[PDB]
Amino acid sequence: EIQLMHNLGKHLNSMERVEWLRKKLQDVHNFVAL
Repeated sequence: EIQLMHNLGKHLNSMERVEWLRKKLQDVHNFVAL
C-alpha cells in the first residue's frame, strides 16, 4: 500500500491536517452544520 508520509491527512495536506485534527474533536458533536 502507500505508507511513507508523517501526518499527511489522507484527503488533505500537513497544513490542513493540523486544523483537520482540531475539527476532529470539535465536529464529533456537530459544528453548527446540518
